[PDB]
Amino acid sequence: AIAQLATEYVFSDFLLKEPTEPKFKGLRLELAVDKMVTCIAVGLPLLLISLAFAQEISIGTQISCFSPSSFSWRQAAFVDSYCWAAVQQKNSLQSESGNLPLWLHKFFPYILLLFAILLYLPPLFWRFAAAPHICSDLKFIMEELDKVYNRAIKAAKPIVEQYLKTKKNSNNLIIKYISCRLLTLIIILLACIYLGYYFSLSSLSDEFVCSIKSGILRNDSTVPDQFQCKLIAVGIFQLLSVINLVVYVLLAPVVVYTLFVPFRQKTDVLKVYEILPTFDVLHFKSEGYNDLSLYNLFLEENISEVKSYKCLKVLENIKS
Amino acid sequence: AIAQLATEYVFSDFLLKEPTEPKFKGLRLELAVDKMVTCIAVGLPLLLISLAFAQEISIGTQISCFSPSSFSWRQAAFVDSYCWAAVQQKNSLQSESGNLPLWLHKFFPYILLLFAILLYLPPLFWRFAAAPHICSDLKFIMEELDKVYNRAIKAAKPIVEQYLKTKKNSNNLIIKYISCRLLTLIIILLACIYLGYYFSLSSLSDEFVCSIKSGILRNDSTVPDQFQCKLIAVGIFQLLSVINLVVYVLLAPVVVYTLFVPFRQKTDVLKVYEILPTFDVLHFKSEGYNDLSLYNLFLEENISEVKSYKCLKVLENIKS
Amino acid sequence: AIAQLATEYVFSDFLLKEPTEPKFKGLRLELAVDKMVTCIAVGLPLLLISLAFAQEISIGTQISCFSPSSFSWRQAAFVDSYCWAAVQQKNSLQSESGNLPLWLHKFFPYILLLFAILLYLPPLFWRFAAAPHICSDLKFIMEELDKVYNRAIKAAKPIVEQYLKTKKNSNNLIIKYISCRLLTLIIILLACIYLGYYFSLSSLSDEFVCSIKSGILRNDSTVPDQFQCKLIAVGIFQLLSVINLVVYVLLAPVVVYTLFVPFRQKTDVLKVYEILPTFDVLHFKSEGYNDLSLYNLFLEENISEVKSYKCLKVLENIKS
Amino acid sequence: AIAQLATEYVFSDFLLKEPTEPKFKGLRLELAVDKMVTCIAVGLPLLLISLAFAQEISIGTQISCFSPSSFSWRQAAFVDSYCWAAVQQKNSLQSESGNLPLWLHKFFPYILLLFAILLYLPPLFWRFAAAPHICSDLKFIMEELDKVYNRAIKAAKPIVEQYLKTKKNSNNLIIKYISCRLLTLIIILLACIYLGYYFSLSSLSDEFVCSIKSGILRNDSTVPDQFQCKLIAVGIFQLLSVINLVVYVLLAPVVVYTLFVPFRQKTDVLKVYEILPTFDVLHFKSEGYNDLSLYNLFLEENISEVKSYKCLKVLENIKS
Repeated sequence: AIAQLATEYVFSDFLLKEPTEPKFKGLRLELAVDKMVTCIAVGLPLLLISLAFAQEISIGTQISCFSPSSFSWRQAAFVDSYCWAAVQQKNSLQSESGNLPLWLHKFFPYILLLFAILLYLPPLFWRFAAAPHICSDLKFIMEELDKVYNRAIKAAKPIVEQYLKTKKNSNNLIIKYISCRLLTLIIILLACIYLGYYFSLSSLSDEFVCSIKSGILRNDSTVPDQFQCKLIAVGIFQLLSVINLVVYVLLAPVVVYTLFVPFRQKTDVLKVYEILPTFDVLHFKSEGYNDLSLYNLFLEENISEVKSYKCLKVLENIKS
Repeated sequence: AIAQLATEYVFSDFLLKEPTEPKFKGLRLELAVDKMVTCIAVGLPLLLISLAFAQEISIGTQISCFSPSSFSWRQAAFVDSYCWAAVQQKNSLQSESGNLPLWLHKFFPYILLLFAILLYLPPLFWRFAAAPHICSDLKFIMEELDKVYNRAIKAAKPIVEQYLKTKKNSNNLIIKYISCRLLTLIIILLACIYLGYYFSLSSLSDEFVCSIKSGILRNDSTVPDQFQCKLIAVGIFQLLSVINLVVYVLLAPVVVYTLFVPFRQKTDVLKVYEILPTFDVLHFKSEGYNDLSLYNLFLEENISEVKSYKCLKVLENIKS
Repeated sequence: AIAQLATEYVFSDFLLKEPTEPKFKGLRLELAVDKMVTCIAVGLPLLLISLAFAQEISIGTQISCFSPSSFSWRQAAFVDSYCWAAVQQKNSLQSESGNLPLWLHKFFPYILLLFAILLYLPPLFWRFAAAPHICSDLKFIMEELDKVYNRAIKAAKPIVEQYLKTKKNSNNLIIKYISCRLLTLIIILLACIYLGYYFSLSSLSDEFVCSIKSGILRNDSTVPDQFQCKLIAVGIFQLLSVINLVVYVLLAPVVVYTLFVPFRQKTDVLKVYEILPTFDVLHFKSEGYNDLSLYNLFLEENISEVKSYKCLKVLENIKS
Repeated sequence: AIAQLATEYVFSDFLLKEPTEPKFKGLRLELAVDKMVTCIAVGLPLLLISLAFAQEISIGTQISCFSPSSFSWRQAAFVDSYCWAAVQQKNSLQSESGNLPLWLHKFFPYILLLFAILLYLPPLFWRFAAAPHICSDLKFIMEELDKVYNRAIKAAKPIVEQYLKTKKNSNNLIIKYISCRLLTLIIILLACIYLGYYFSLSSLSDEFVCSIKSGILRNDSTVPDQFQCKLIAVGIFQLLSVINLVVYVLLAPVVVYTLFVPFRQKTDVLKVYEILPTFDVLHFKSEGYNDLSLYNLFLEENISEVKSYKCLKVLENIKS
């Protein structure tokens, strides 16, 4: 049913579930904005595929041909199913809108799944090529900050700074993040163009002329030379196409904004720890397209997990 | 079946289940009134979608056309399924109530799901944009109160007050909560208007004239020029529409009352802790549209979880 | 199948399962008599909905119309399904028992689910508006009694009394319990009246006259002007209606007895603890409609859970 | 399938599973003979309901009417399904065996489920009205015996007796057990009588005369005045009825023997503990219809669970 399909792809952690794996220590290796874009760009095409051909919205089969009244049921069943297979054969289907529009109508669910998988590949590549490096690095910095905070409490009663300085002049990981977003934006635009073209097709194009004339039936003057067939699940296609087109148009600026890594990050995420006597070093140097920008974005995204940071955040917020 | 569908969306934690996630410490980041509104505004449209087209209430298919007796089964099957697809084509369906009412009848389950997802978006946005900030902040205040209470017991045998004062002059989080409720109210009103319009449609409008006359059949004087078709699952639509309309009308004041954040909160939630010698500070300053109002509402909502508060509540309640 | 549906709603904890939630400490916040009433008032309507339209008891579809022998299968399928949709259209169905009885027959499963959900709302409201307050309060009194008993053992080798005195003059929670039972009784009576009216309908009323005469078919003298249709799953409806009517009649006095909160409670539930030297205070003052009556009923319901009470119960029972 | 249905209700803990609930401490609150009677009296009617209408044993639908050859498929489908609904209408079905036998044949699965639920009610009442009292009491006596045994070992290197004496003169719980068995026996006898009457019905009674003559068809001389219909799934009914009848006849003496509570119990279950110097008191006084008899039966049923009893049992068994 439509409602329970909606519960499967929406209202539940379809792919936004936390990585319940005993190697990440409960961390998240994809940002909230990236997770939202991936879930929407994947969940929607799969949801529309399910909704287009679900029950309670579609009657009968996909295609139906008007066979003559003298045909039996099996002869008409042959005609209907022949013309469904007689879409990829040029010497047939004398349609008034060309051969391409009928190709898209037959394989529209396949095309929706095609770029749904393509959109999911960069997130999958990021989780298997760069995410473990982020998890390994973040698992050390967070522990190091806890040790510094504990030592500061002992004192009251800069290895990370050197590490971050080294990572500034090594753009090995930021380029991978930029590329993954860039391919995701490109595939979204390609899907945006295709849906716009599909929605622009004339509605009076699903129907086409058909003829069972090949071999034996060719020299048998007992069947009509032209059959009227119609691809029925097409009006639903042109309704979900524009819905997916609108969402992708709205989602494209989000990916474009995500591309500007240095703009998103702020250069005071670790400024909270500069008041500790043990630290006593500057944690901010500059900005730009470098791995440090990616680390700051990742750190800021899940910095509240450690208990030490929140206590420092409260202490430095009392400035009234 | 209807009963087990009811068990799926009602009588169980469809979306009101606690966030069993190892990052919230068992806290709840959405209030009881907000959770109830979200569950009803989402569960009901999905329940009505399932009930409208479930078995044991619907016979046959969605549409049926009265083909002439001279037509075969496959010809009549073509006619019935053609006219189902011949609803989005203007040069057909000479209905007596216009083109729009047949559009709504065909895609009524789609429209119900459309604003069901739209109503769920603000709760989803709140849980991924502002809920972690609430969880991070509440996890520190509750621990701080426990430490103060433990220190008070040691003494017998104001960092939070400064923190709350700072949060009064920063309306960064309350505006997000107000906006999320405002969009939820707007979508409810939009759904309220649409259901009222749909229920106001004349019942003698699902049936429409149909004609298979396009291309080959156009110059073939063998089929009747007018077919009588009927959208059958329409009377059920106009029954669940008014049911959803009534609930949304009843649910609208709840969202309106939820909008008035300062009115809902009380300015003595932390007054219980003012008797401790270590605290010895005022926890109440004033009211208004500020983050402090949201924090007080969130704190009061789940203040009984900590064991320290209940003991203080019992101690201060003995005033007879 | 009927048997496995019975196992789903009966013979298992459909909604009487314990609240396996890490916030109640294994306590029960609804009494045995209230749980039994809620389970019966909810399980039975859902069971009857499943049994009425399950397989092995129903043949074919819900409605069948006697089409003339000259009609094809699809024409007869149109007639049967048209008249099923032609029940909510006044200018048709010239029945001999009126328009209302056919409305109830078509939507009888919907009506059964309607008050099944309505009956479940007060228990749901009680579990989300007053149950956490009971759990928070009972979790403190039971711990306090254990501490008093432990102190008494130390002595051998009245904060609660003051708390209960304060709760006597605050009828904030008992009114909510009285209201929830009152609405449950009202909905039961409303369901009792409806089932009695439905069972009183003449059995010779499911069948009705039908006519496919609207638009094109109106000026086409080829189809009969009157069709004989019958709502078939009606005799089963009038059998389960009286079964649900009998149970609700038997269940109504149970809710009425549950309303009398002061009568149910006994004023010696905490009298067992009065022998301890540390307690040495009276735990019983009077009765009436107050929160103390509700607390005593809740305490007595699950007082054997604590190990201290049972030992005191055995000690004070040796009076032969 | 039949085999997997058998695995569902037989060969598995359908309702004999242990109460996996964190409030019983692994104890069993229903005796082996009572559990066996409840499982058989419930599992068998549900098994027969599944087997009667399962696939691979039934062909087609429940009822079939011999329509004239001039009728179309839909007309014959109307006739077959009308007469299935035309069983609860007196002015029809001129059967040669009366109106009652056709009522039972149509609703035989409903009647099997009716007393299947009725038989399960006393066990359900016992588990929610008297079982927690037994669990609370048995959880204290067993712990007390362990403490006495531990103290006896310390001595080598009568609170329960007083408690049992008090429970002799309080028949508050035994009457509930006697009543539950008595209603179970009565319902078994009522089911025994009904099955005997149903099996005694003549096999030449499922078939009956039918007539679609009401309203429009009444003054239409085109259809035959008498249709021959047959309730087909009736011979299977009279086979499972006698099978259930035989089992209930065999099961009735077991319930009758279970009624004699004092006869079943033995007055030396706690005699094993009389050799301990700390105990040094008599644990046996007399017999009769009292709560002590029920406690002894419950204690003897699960006395081997405690490790102390088995060691005493071995020690006192060395008398050769």
